[PDB]
Amino acid sequence: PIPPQPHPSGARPPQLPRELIPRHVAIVMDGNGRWAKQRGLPRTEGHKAGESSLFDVIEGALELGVPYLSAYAFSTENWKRSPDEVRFLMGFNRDVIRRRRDELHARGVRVRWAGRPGRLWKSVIKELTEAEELTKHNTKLTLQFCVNYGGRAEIADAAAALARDVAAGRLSPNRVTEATLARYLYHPDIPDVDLFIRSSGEQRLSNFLLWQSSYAEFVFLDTLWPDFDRRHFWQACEIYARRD
Amino acid sequence: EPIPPQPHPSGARPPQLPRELIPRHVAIVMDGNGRWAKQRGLPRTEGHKAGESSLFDVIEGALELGVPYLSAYAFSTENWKRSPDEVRFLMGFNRDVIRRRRDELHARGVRVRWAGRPGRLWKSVIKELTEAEELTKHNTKLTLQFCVNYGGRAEIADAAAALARDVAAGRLSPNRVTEATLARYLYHPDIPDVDLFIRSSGEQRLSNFLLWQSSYAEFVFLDTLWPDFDRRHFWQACEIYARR
Repeated sequence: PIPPQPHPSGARPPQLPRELIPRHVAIVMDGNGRWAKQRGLPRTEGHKAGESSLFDVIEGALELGVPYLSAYAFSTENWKRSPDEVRFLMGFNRDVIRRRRDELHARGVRVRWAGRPGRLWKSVIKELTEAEELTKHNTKLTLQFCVNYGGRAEIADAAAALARDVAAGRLSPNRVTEATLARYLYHPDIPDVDLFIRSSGEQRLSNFLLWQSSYAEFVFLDTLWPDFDRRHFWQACEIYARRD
Repeated sequence: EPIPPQPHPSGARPPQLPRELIPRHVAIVMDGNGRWAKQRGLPRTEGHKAGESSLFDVIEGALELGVPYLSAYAFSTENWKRSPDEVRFLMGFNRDVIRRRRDELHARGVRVRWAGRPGRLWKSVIKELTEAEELTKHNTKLTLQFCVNYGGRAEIADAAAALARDVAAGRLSPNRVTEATLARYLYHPDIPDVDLFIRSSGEQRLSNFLLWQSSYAEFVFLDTLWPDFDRRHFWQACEIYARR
């Protein structure tokens, strides 16, 4: 695997005991809009900046040795936004995956798409699907790239799939437990969230890896997502460690 | 005709908030009983005893302000941090509290709903909870979801299990399983989403409480240890919620 490029600031990963480094970090990447309003830029420029944020945080995860990183790329809540914002976000998240696919393959990043095909463009589904196939043998970092995703939707899809196995006689209805339902999540081999980072001031789960975040530590930072990089990730990991 | 709540000794009055900004459902984790006892050189069990007065004062605060739904995490099934003796005490205690307070609650128009599993709960605990439910079942001023032997994942798994029984019996199609379907099989489907999730102590976690229902909830993390917590802290949390 090609090593991560270090930060322009020359900041280095904190020396933490391996036992206190979170195995799975989840990030809600919010404030792309708010950031643009504050700098008199259009909302689209916030999202553009957010691309570099994610890719820096991925470097931070590789440097520190965090093996699972989940990113809330496109929430089903986005369907409530304007047609023009949704058109931009589809085209953007597609173009980001197409542009950065090869960089991720090289650094040993396994891309897992979590979410529903639903009303996504077929071009978005295609890029995500291909990125999954290309990277499916990598093991250095798993990026759970959550596109058209909701935590309730994932649990409902798990219950639906469980229900099909019950109907077909493959599973008894009296053997339906937490562990049973967990087997039917989108990516059951991905473990629980240890650290849930919410970039901005808004102190909410927002329907993200709901089942998986039940016992997670929450870290609420003030940094809008376009100003977020590996140093804010590292700070959140340090806060996590000090909580032991 | 419900008897009104007793006002606070301090003579503190509920904040004047627009009805639209008062949370419909508040969920509370009651943390710091142990720490509070340690500070006063008392055994951990005395903190829990003190917490009773905290819960009852917060209920008065909910009635004064007009919050119709209040959920309390009285007893988690996963007491993995606690000693066998403290767990044994907490089963008996939550039973004794519901016995001692059911009539006060009946009088103030509080409907008690038990959320949790009969599981390994003593028959005596189930009895007191069940009788409190029956006594109060026509009240409507406040719903107290008293969560005893409860976990968020357990409730979702039990929902999926009940859904699975209906599928096995041919009462329900497995391709008709959606968020709304699964939500009908929760312990109390008529109790709405959590608007405000209050965690009394510094520990910033869901701790597996009303997981499905807290998907879009606002989290408010206070510093107050639970025995020092009363309607004024509840009201502060509702003010923080409104100012959002």
